[PDB]
Amino acid sequence: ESVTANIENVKKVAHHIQKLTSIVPEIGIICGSGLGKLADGVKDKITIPYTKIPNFPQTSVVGHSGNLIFGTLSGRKVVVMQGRFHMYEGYSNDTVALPIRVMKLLGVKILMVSNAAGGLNRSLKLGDFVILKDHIYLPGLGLNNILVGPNQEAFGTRFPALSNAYDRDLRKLAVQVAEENGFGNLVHQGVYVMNGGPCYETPAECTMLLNMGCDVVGMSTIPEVVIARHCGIQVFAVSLVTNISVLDVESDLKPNHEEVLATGAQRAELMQSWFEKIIEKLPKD
Amino acid sequence: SVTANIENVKKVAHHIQKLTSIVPEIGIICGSGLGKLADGVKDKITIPYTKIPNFPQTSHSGNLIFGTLSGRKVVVMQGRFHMYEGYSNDTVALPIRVMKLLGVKILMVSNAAGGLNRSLKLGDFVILKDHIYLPGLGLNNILVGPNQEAFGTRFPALSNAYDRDLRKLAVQVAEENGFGNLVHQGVYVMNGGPCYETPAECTMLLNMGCDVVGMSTIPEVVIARHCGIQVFAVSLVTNISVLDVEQRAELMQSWFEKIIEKLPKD
Amino acid sequence: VTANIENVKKVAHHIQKLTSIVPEIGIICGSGLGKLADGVKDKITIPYTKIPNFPQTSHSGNLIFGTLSGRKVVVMQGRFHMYEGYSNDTVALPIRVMKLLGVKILMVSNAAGGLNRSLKLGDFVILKDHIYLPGLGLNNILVGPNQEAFGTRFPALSNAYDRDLRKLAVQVAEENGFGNLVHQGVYVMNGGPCYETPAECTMLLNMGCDVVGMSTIPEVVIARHCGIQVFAVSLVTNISVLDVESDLKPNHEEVLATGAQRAELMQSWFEKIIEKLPKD
Ligand SMILES: Nc1[nH]c(=O)[nH]c(=O)c1Br
Ligand SMILES: Nc1[nH]c(=O)[nH]c(=O)c1Br
Ligand SMILES: Nc1[nH]c(=O)[nH]c(=O)c1Br
Repeated sequence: ESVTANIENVKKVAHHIQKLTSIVPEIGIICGSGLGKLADGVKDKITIPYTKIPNFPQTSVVGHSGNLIFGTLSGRKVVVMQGRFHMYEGYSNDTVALPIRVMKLLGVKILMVSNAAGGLNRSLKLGDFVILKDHIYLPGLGLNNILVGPNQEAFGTRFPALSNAYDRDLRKLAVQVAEENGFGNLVHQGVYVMNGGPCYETPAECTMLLNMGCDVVGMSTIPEVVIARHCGIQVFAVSLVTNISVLDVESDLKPNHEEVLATGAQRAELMQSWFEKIIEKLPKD
Repeated sequence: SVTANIENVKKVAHHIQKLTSIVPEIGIICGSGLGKLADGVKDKITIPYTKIPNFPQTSHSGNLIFGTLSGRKVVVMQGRFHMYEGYSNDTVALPIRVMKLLGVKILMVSNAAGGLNRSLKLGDFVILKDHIYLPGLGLNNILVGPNQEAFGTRFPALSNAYDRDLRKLAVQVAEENGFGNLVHQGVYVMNGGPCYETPAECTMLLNMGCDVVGMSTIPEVVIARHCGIQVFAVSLVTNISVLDVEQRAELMQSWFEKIIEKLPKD
Repeated sequence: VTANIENVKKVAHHIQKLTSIVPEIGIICGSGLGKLADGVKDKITIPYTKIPNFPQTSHSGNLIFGTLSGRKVVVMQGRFHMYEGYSNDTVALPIRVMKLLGVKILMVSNAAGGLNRSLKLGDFVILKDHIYLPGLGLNNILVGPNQEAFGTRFPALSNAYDRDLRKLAVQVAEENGFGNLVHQGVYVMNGGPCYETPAECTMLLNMGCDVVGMSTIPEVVIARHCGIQVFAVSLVTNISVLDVESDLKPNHEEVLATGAQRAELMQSWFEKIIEKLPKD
């Protein structure tokens, strides 16, 4: 489980970070599919490798450590997480939760996140943006909920509600910004379902998930969202449709990570612009 | 914690049998309204979990309460062990297996649940007639691990898990006492928890054929059926699930008491 | 013991010192395949107990090497089901060893409940797809660091049940007079060890599932991950009870009996399939 995401450990990490930077983030951004360039474009940044933060969880992309990036974006103070902790990697609940709880103590009020997802809904097109308006946490309904274990009262309640988990005001703003900027047609809202992974979904699985009312399927994000809502951080989440789910076994169509990465790199520029323009218009401030 | 094997369970049961002469035939786990019941058991002996070696401990320390209720010898279990708290399979199972060794023939369980079925109202009683054990189908079944053969078989059937005869009687008792309009029978689905269910989740669960949702009870029911204890269980509907993002306690304890009065006795 | 390239090579090498047979087909005995090892000619039998670091399972399991239908095979007698408490690495290691040993095709049988209302006791349901409930729910056998010598981080499962093998299996059945017994269907894994409730069966049927069992999928995922072609068949050992009022119920002794009844046929079917596999 590594180090417990309790108030004492989370404070020690926040304080270490606060010695490394004077940027107090209002907005946290977890870089997923399509956000690689956003991460790169933060103004007046300070980059802190995970390896330099005692008790911060460790992750790499082929040996290269993840980073926390502080600075501004559209004139608002941000922390960007470049490097995520996916459960199919075997990370514990505490490992995944600790960074989100650190954001809470640093001052984050709003969390923005992207991911790659397979398009289940038959109206979706490759490269579409699907704003999350709800989710189905399959691991969580099992006994693999990120909050399973003693509750950390300092951060939230034993039985958190997930009613308005995907803040309806942030969703309205995101849609407006897309419409205003000419790409409203690329933007949908939908139900995201988590497959613990790391296998792509079989056609029978995709058919089942579609019939359950799911619009997109992915392997990430929900656990971070749950920790965020648990501690009162407002959440905005987007899936980039990186492949269209195959519903028939007798198809030679096949999911592959290469094409998922490619759709991500191709949409990165537009996704960056969307996020920067949302941020410019975020409520208050 | 300690493996819920026959030796560890025998140890605990044998200890309790030195503290009470009461051989319980009915076991009761009050989840929803109340406690109380326990309200009312006579000639009672109260045993803190903390005074029972190798017994699981709460995280108000729980109690086993022995005595007579509606003329029958009972053990009431006050203080539950839920999987969302992080308890192990063995921890959750041990208390139920201890009941088996003490003489328990019938387990009666109450809980609070969210109403999925759109015909349900706040305060309705939903007798479980079946369940969907999501964690169990997903490789988190309380029986995963070596089978404890002294207690039951490797692949238990869950046919008549919620004894149909006990359900008929419970319905008869409710109807005789004028609250039969509050009683439904339904399928309970376990959400591992501890998050409440999203509207998308609730919609899927309803469409899976589920009537109520909760985070408990099924693990205990599985262990009870595995060792041949008959089960009766009821959900109190304590909220109505939202499907789109866009003193009842006292009636229940009274119902349980009146059922026990009419239970068969060997 | 991690199912990584180092540990798996060590096991494979030990095995290679005990047999010169380089298997091209690996077979996992489940329901109906009890007799299969007996047909194996020029066989050597290697108890799991005699293989350092190979996982161990109860009257010790065996690896049987030899010739079946003119082809080199390794038969696995004794499996590792997740409801017994086995680890991901424990289940995956034997499959990865098969791969290092030269296996190109895995054939597997299992017992399953018949969800599809047209199924009959003793029918054969060739798997053409699956629903891995434990895998959707974060208990996927591949969870953890990906072992790159074996395969990719995100394996696809689109033709997991090799269609061509499926076509041959059906052809063999039809030409041998038991085509009426054979179906193709979707298998759903229940992590187990409980039989499914009536409400659970109804839900699974409505999910598009034809049969339900507690095995096989984890091994299939590992095989596919390392590029082994898979053929898998469920024997319908009991008809799922969907009606909570019903008197019918699954009985494990009847399940065993049904599987054993079909053993001779299942054997013949597998042998005749292997006989017709394209060789070069
Ligand atoms: N990027 C994708 N594509 C897919 O088909 N299923 C998934 O879980 C992810 Br992540
Ligand atoms: N009491 C409730 N209400 C609900 O909507 N969901 C639950 O899991 C429980 Br417990
Ligand atoms: N043999 C069976 N029968 C059934 O109804 N469910 C199962 O999971 C297995 Br294995």
